[PDB]
Amino acid sequence: FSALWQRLLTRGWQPVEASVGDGVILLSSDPRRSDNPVMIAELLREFPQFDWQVAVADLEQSEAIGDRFNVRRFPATLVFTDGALSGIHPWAELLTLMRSIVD
Repeated sequence: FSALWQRLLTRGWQPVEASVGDGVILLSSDPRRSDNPVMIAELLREFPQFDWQVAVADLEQSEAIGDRFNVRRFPATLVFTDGALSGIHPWAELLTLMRSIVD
């Protein structure tokens, strides 16, 4: 997770504790079970409409930021357009889910 965390920050994505505009939040679970970034990166790319911002939560703050949004499965991603994807999904599935949230 240490390597993953640094890779997410090296992307410029901002960290958020249990504390907006057009942005998405990535919640992580212990890597010993990490591919969510690239896919999300791809998703946003396929949706040029918003100037999506991205924020990430470490292991603890992902626990907290999850119940609040009733997220029981990880990796998960919260979509805010101006103020939720959860679990593992093949590229195809993910897109339809994000396509539903947007429209």
